[PDB]
Amino acid sequence: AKYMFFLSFCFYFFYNITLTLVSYYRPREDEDLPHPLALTHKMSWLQLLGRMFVLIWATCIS
Amino acid sequence: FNPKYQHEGFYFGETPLALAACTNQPEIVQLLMENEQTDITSQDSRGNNILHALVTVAEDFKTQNDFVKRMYDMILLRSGNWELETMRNNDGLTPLQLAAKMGKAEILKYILSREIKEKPLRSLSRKFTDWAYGPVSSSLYDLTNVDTTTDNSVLEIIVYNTNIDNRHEMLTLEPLHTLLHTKWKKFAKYMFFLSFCFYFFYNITLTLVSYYRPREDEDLPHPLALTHKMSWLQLLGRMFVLIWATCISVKEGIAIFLLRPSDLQSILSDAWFHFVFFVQAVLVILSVFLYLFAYKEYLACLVLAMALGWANMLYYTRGFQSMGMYSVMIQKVILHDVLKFLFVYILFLLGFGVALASLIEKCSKDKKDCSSYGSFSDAVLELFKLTIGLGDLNIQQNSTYPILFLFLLITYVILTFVLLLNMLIALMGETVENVSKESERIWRLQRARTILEFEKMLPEWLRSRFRMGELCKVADEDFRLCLRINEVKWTEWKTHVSFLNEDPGPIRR
Amino acid sequence: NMLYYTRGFQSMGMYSVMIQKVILHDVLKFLFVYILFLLGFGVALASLIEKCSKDKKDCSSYGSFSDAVLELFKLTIGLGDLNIQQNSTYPILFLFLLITYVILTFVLLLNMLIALMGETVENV
Amino acid sequence: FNPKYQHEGFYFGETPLALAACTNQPEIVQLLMENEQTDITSQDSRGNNILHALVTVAEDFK
Ligand code: NA
Ligand code: NA
Repeated sequence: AKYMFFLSFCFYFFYNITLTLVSYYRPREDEDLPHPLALTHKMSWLQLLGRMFVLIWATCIS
Repeated sequence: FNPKYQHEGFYFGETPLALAACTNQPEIVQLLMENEQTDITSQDSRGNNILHALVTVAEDFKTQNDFVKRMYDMILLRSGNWELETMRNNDGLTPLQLAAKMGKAEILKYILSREIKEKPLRSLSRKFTDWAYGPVSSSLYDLTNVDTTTDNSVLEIIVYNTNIDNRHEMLTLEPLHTLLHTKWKKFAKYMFFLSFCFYFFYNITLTLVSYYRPREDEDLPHPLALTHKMSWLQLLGRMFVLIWATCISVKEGIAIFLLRPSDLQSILSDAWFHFVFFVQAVLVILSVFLYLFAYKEYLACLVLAMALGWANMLYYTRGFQSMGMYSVMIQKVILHDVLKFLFVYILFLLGFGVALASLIEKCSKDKKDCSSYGSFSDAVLELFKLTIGLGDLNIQQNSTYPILFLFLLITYVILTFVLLLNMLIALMGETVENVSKESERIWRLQRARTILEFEKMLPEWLRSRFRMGELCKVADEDFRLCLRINEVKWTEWKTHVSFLNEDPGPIRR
Repeated sequence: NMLYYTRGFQSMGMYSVMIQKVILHDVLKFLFVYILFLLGFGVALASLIEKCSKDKKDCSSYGSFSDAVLELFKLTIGLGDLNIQQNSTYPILFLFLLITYVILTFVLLLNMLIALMGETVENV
Repeated sequence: FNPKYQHEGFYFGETPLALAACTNQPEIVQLLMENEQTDITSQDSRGNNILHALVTVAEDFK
């Protein structure tokens, strides 16, 4: 339970960072379109790794 | 005899004579001492006699009936000579050493006195009464393996040893206390002041050569200046500073080559000074490589050693009576009490900081937001200027609620101005009054860290004597084992039998 | 020295001795530490920014090493002006290096004196 | 009677009547008070009687 507690902190402190980081990928660039969802149009990776992480780790924690 | 005594752990010394005394069985010990076949001298797999393993279990005074002191007294006063007591086992040390190295507090009080009132075996005592002349007795401890005159004595092993939580009570004992008081008195007070005199004058000359208006150009002047200019005192600094950076690096560079407990349990006694003295000396002599091809960090790296040359200047406070007591009431605090602050204050710094930044960050926030620098990290830097009394207040809005946001700033104010600042105050209401009436003992250790260091620094013939040589204890032939003198006090009078001289105070004639 | 005639009122002079035992050897444990960090961190923060036209036309205006020392004590008390610039070193990193001086003598050396009075004055 | 009592220091008042009482020996004091030859008035090198030097050593209650 020392180990199972550390991973619960590891999965959660890494959760709060990815919440903060998707609000600061300079994510305005427009009037106000960008939700950090971004499953729709753009080119590259790592814009999709957050929402499969954050929405699920908000789902299971609820 | 397995360590981690949860794994059973009963090193009593593996002989039937030993656990007779180790199990507090007094009548069976006298039963064993009557047989001619009984040996005491015989050693162990570790090489131990009955005296070694009897030292290894006392642990306390509370969880002990004070019998281990008695069984030590029973085993020598029934039989034994100094060959039974000066035996070294597999590790090379006296059983007197082992009471210090294992850290037994209570038994080492008894080894140093061990007064013998009876007549036939008064030779093996470690304490004598010279003269009485009323209630003013004069103490005399034996001091044959105790002071640093031989290799690996008890005083060297009581200071340079970790893994003992009971060191600061140990040096209160009488052959250690007044002797270490004496050795600081006659020269180590003077040798400490000159180490501060040579070092506080060092930090000034570091600072002064940076402010002989030494720019006058684009940026040429290193304070080396051994090349062209006219007059004196531009050269007296570099022959001083570079040498007193050289010798202070070699001295600490070998003094770091002794310590295996580098940082585990080495909170403040050895880590934070012999490291920092070495790092400050490295960064000063690093400027020689910076003057080689004029690397652009020639000054910014140099000025870091300046303040950290004044930061480790705090070490020489240890040696003034209560000034070092203040120096240990901070040094026990500055590691693990701002740690309880900084691992909480940052957790609210970036905590509330993300909410206050994104609420106002949409548009031309403040002072023409087209070229002026400002971001998330700007509101973080404005947040700490809110804590300290800088407190500027130029603040605007785009599409959210302005004075409601200014009220949401107050949510951060109510923590860490009345709450997290002051739980640290409430933490010091209990911790420092535990350090007070106990800092007197643990700072005395930090004095002892220096005194034996000056002993190792001076390999002369030691004209400074610090003992009384060849004074007789008692024999008809043995007039040896150089000695010590202290004084004692009042009541429980008795008819003082064993004296040594015709009641003098000073020397006769 | 008008404070001397406080001795003679019942507990007012009791306050007058709980300061007079303190004002000699308890600011001494402060001032022989606070100055040792005042000039201590003060030499690092001055030379890092002192190369060029630092602030407000550096051709005739008075300002030197001792200016950054006087700005340092105005940082302790709530005066706290913040006009600050750079030439060739790291600006906001230097402003973060100012905070290194802040964490002492606002939460630490101010409050060890409080922890000193938690034991000394209840002895007085 | 040297100051700095580490240097032995036993100013009991240098008379045989004095250290009878200074050494907490009560029966020997009454033994000395019976003799007609016993003087109490006689002073010292410092000029002290039995009462002076008896004051000089109490130091405490503990
Ligand atoms: Na305050
Ligand atoms: Na308090």
